[PDB]
Amino acid sequence: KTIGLVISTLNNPFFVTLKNGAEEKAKELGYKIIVEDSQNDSSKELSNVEDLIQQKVDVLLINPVDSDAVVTAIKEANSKNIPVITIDRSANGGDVVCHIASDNVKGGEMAAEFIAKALKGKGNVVELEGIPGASAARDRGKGFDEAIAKYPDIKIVAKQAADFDRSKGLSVMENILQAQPKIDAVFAQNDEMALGAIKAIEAANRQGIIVVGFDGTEDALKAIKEGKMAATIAQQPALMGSLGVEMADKYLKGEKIPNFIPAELKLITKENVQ
Ligand SMILES: O[C@@H]1[C@H](O)[C@H](O)CO[C@H]1O
Repeated sequence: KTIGLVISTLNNPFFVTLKNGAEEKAKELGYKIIVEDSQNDSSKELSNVEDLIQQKVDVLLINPVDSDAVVTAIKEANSKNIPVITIDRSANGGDVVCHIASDNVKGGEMAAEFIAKALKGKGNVVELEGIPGASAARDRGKGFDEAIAKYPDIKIVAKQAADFDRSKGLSVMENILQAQPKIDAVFAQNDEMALGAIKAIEAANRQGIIVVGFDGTEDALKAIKEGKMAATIAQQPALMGSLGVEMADKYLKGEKIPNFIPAELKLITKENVQ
């Protein structure tokens, strides 16, 4: 028996960890696993899924590139009676037997609360959004807005997408720095964007700025120890991958499973890094 793992991109350390979590548990339970990289492209994702259907995989674990666009691939999986579990990001359609992810609205709230307290409830905040087609991104923005709105002297002065990517985080932060001489904090919706923003800030010789990421990647934790990043909202990618395989196993054994499993989040600062 064989599991198909379709991941949005392997250019993000977060997803490399998720991949490794799935692989470790698959060995443990005696499953083969085929991991395929969608390269943030819904077309590559569909071709990846079709390859896996043709290899006769017994279950499909998918981390969608886009909430709507993924439904075609899921509905092809459905037609061939291959069970689908979504991981980290939700699908807006098709039959999905389980979804495993963080409470990303709560994660955005956590980031906002930290920033608002750290800034004594006053200042200019920049938000670097992730891929808009990812539930994770949308949810973090919603939670962040909901929490920061309670602090009227905090103004979100720029809100721009940087596609969960380090390079785009740099370039976007460059532009924002040029357009905004007063920035007191930055929330990036993932660590890769946060690291890119840091590079832009250090390049511009800005001081000065409390940078908060999302994920708890090794590079982020190192940035925090070095004092380049103030905090991150740590996720459990390896556990998400592990649970995905676990629930696949149970489902394949004829057992009913919950249809949603939340993965816990933890705020990480210098005080508790590591
Ligand atoms: O949860 C994940 C991670 O934050 C990753 O860095 C980007 O994609 C999101 O869905």
